[PDB]
Amino acid sequence: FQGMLPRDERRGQLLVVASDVFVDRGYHAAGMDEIADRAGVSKPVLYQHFSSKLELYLAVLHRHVENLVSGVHQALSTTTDNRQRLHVAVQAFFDFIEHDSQGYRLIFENDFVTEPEVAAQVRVATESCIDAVFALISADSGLDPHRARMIAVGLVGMSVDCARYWLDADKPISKSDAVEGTVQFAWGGLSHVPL
Amino acid sequence: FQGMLPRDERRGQLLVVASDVFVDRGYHAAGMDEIADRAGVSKPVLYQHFSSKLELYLAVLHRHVENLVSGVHQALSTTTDNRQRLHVAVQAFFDFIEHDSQGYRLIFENDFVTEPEVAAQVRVATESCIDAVFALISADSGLDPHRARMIAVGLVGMSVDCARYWLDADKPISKSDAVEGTVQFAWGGLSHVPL
Ligand SMILES: [Cl-]
Ligand SMILES: [Cl-]
Ligand SMILES: [Cl-]
Ligand SMILES: [Cl-]
Repeated sequence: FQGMLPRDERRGQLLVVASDVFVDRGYHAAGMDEIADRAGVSKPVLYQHFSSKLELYLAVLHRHVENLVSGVHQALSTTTDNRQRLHVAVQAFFDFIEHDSQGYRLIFENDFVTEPEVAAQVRVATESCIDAVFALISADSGLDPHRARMIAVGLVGMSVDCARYWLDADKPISKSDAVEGTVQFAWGGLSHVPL
Repeated sequence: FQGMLPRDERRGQLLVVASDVFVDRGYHAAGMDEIADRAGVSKPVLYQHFSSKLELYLAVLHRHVENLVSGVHQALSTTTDNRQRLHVAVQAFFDFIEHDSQGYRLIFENDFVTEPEVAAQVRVATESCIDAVFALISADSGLDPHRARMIAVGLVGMSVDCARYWLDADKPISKSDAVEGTVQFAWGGLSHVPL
């Protein structure tokens, strides 16, 4: 099947450059001329790969979303020892936001409100993570769907909030401490906070 | 002291009417003429109490914020048995969002972005709840300030997220079940979800 054929190496390089420009300028100020300039490709070659600035922006957003979502899903498939996969998944999330700073900004601090499809892509990806957690909670607990879904939302939201606090506070503790603190709270709740 | 003198009964009635109009119309479409009309007061009497539509909007927002924030603080002073005050506080929050629907919309679904002071009033009130939780976690645990603050953000955020999910899903379970589910997850974490 053609979906297994080698990835377009030039496409990947163009997305990295486009991500730099979109994050630096914002969507409206960013231009295909600057992206072509910085990619070292002619503007017609850039247009052969991406017929519009919007298609390129959505491709950049998707590359960052897929990086995070695949990392979270892969974490959840490592083990069915829930305490352990909770750490692998929270770790994957902190690893993403620390490593892929442009991705963090594009997903969690998106200001391109003029295009509803951008906010929708963020919601559908967020819902993919909540759905993955909901599927595990439903399967591994006696909670009925309504209760499992509320806890899945609480768990994902609590995780996002701890991480955003840590990153927005300029990393006041190590990433390993921030991940472990978030995991211990998610697993044991207030009842297991050190006394 | 003059701060203990009786409340202005007409002021309170005007705020209830103003809240109806602001929620129904949005800030920009709302007018002092409609508020005066519905309050059964003359427009000069309305202006004797509130010199501008913005002052009236901020007074409406504050009345709703104070309702929630005082309810949360009072819940936290009822008992130092943390498992119990966690329920009293989460209950106070669900009671507010269910009873004070206009307050829920004005605080959690605010669309008046043209006035930065509106978003700031919501943030400073949110921070008052996080600060109250942080003060308890710091005092009742061995967590240092950075770790206590991250957990306080996670706890408040998780609570807001469970409640917003419940309300946005048209209350698929009873408020008592939604409160208890949120409290049990906050207290015991994933480790104590029914098996
Ligand atoms: Cl490709
Ligand atoms: Cl960046
Ligand atoms: Cl008064
Ligand atoms: Cl309402």
